[PDB]
Amino acid sequence: AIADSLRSQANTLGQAISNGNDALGILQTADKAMDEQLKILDTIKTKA
Amino acid sequence: AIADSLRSQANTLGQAISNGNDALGILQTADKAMDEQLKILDTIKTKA
Repeated sequence: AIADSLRSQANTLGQAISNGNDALGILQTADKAMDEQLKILDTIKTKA
Repeated sequence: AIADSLRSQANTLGQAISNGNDALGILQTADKAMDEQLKILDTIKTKA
């Protein structure tokens, strides 16, 4: 029983790592996207 | 955040330099144009 609980928990954590990596990918994409908007706003202010 | 604020300030100042140079050109043009009016007025007084 203990070994089965530990196996279930180990599999759950091995999947949680992948969930975390997916969240990392999404957030990195979002930030690297925001970078260009920052540069564009800088350009707008310079033109003004 | 600070890096972007300072980049915005650097770009704004770099454009302000060009605005100042344009103002300098305009004022120099106006003054060197007034010079001939001064000489003409001198000539008019001499003829009177």
